[PDB]
Amino acid sequence: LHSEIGRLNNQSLLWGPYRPNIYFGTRPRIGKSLMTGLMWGKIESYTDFQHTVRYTCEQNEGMKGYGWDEYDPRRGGIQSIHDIQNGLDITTSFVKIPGGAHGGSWAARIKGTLNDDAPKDQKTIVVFYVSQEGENSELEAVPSENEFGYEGDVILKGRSEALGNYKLVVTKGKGVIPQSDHDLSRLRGPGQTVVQSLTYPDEVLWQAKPILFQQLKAGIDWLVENKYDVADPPPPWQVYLLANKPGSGNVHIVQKVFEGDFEFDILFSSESAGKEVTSKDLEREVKQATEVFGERFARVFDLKAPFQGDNYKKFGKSMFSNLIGGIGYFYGHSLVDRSYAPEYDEENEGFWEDAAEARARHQEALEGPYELFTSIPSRPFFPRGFLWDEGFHLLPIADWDIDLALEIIKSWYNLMDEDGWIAREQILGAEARSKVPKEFQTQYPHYANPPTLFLVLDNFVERLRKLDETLSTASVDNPEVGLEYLRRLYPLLRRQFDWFRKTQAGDIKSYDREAYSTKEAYRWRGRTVSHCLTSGLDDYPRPQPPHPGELHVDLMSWVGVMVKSLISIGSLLGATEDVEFYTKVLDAIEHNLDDLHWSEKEGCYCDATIDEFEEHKLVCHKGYISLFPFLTGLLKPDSPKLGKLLALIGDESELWSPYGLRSLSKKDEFYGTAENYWRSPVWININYLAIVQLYNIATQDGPYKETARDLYTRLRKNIVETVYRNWEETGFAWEQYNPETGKGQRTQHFTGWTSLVVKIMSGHH
Ligand SMILES: OC[C@@H]1[C@@H](O)[C@H](O)[C@@H](O)CN1Cc1ccc(CNc2ccc(N3CCOCC3)cc2)cc1
Ligand SMILES: *[C@@H]1O[C@H](CO)[C@@H](O)[C@H](O)[C@H]1NC(C)=O
Repeated sequence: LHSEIGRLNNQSLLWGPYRPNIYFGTRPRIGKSLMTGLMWGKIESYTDFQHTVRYTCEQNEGMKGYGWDEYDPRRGGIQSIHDIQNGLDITTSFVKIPGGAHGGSWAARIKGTLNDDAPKDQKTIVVFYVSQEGENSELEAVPSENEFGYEGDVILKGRSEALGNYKLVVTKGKGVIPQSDHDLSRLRGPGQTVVQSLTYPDEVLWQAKPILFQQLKAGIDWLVENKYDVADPPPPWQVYLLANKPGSGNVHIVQKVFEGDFEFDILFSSESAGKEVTSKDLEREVKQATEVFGERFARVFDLKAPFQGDNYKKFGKSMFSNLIGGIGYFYGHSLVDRSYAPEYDEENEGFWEDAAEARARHQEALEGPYELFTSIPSRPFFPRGFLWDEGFHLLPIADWDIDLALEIIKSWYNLMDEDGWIAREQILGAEARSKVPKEFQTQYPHYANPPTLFLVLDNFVERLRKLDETLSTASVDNPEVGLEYLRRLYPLLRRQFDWFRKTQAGDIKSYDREAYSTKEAYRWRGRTVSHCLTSGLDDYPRPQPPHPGELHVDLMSWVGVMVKSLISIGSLLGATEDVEFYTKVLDAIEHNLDDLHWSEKEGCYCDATIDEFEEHKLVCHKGYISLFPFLTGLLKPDSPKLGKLLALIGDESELWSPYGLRSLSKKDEFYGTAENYWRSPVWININYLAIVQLYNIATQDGPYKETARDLYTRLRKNIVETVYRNWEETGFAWEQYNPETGKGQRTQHFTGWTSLVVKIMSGHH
């Protein structure tokens, strides 16, 4: 019944619009398979289309906004695109129809409406691009009856091992088709839907824009060669209409031109299922999925006061659909340095110059191929899996579909190498590499990242203790199933735990350092003079200079998080020998956190280093780092230290802004310095941890109950309203928020952990 729930899950989630890197496209969860993609662009001139065409997501003044209004990866959803440059408000409805043996069917409607600014007679080129990889697979455009292209629907017939037989139909659609009176129409038609079937080597099929353009260019070249010139040129839109040449191949370009508003449908029908999908099916299934989304939201994301209002409901729906709608399937090679150069051991003073020398050797090679099913921080900027990010992405996702969240966890944990390492950044394939500068591509086996994924596991454990509907919760409703999942994953958790202790170990025994345990001390590998990327807080101030004797209180607290999870799960599995080891370790971290990181002078936790005279010095920078033992739920509710941190959290002269907790205190000397990335701005993921922990303390007998309750109340209010106001004004979730103005800044479309705001509003932790 485990293999059984897993098969149903496979079959449920197989198809989706799993390529978040482009405005609209589909692929299944198979590395080499069938993929689709949308492109559109107005054409006003002979040279304009190349600049107007849209394919991959970006964010600039050209594009007012875009994102999912509703989305469930099991059912589908609706996306809105507001394109200023192209004068177009576009809608992409995508829906899945279960049935057959090949992971169901699906269908999409593309609607375009000219906005009030656009010339009512705008010409907009639309393209649907279809590709197939695999050695023993086939795809054919059925030719049209008419000479120059299609009056009606385009039908592609295809077969593959993974998909069996299928047909994919691009319908004729509603909208005016411009007609050309030029001579050229004697050879190219007056204007009509056209199909070009091509073949390239598989590994380049992803490069839709160049492949399209190569075809467009050959078309213009043809015109020049056949004496169609400036003496009397065809209309631009006719110049960019491809000559119709359907056939078979691994690429199929379907192209339409519309004047004014337009719409058309894609109907993918698995032959494995019953009758083929129809447009009338698309309409029904879309309507029904909306109703299902509606019900589920109100049940799973019941917004509590003061956010019960519809305005906040719309807000929550937008933040949630954009987070979950970013889910993607990625496939390909990673770039990894597998040298394990000794300089990465970072055992010297000046180690950053050593590690740069080993990097300068360029031993990194491609390896894999790998696959990952994951949500993502940002469609336009960061369309790929980030390890500690996903920790936050999955917390609301888990509420919505726990079976979904566990798939994504499973997916992430399957990338782990024999040592226990998962690269913090998953760049899989040439496609995924295209949106990443060479400098950032290479992964390093010594670089960790917060194990925020254990948080989600924690929530599942607590839920496990206490057909699309059924599937979504099968892993808590069937305890046998839950446990079996944990049994299989547990080895990997423990592996990773040990990997932290082998690779991220701090140096006690070699200095003047007394403390309750000889074992417990952690230091992030990977740090440079001004950064510690691996920690998540890229430019939070750390001991200067960086130094092999550093200890990092955030890292130690993360290890804390892991052991608490390991206790819970080991118990559930009865790994008794294990659960005793964990208990001794937890005990030691609790003590060592105090002995090695607590500053009575300053009233908070601190990183450590070793002095010029080789003695242990605390280095205190009051901000997120300083709160870590508390954010990670390690502190006893009656602790004087907890209470001292509540003073810090609440104190407006340090971290308490009207808009949330500042990453760094106004008092610190690094406040608003350098890039000011984690050096003042409000970050929603770290605020979320605080809000959750405050609520913990508030809902328990203890000396800090009523202080916590008040901070909770205000922080929840502050964070939500800041994100909401910004959403209202700008349409976007932002990466961080400005503590002085409340303005969102850095990156847009960050959903992304900002979306955590949905869970914050719904409350009752
Ligand atoms: O959310 C992810 C991550 C969190 O894990 C961290 O905690 C947080 O501190 C930072 N974030 C975000 C993050 C920030 C920087 C990088 C690398 N720089 C980089 C520079 C330019 C591009 N471009 C892509 C398209 O446009 C032109 C070029 C892309 C990347 C990666 C992620
Ligand atoms: C889905 O099923 C196929 C065939 O049974 C299998 O190759 C694949 O591993 C499954 N996908 C995963 C692991 O998500």
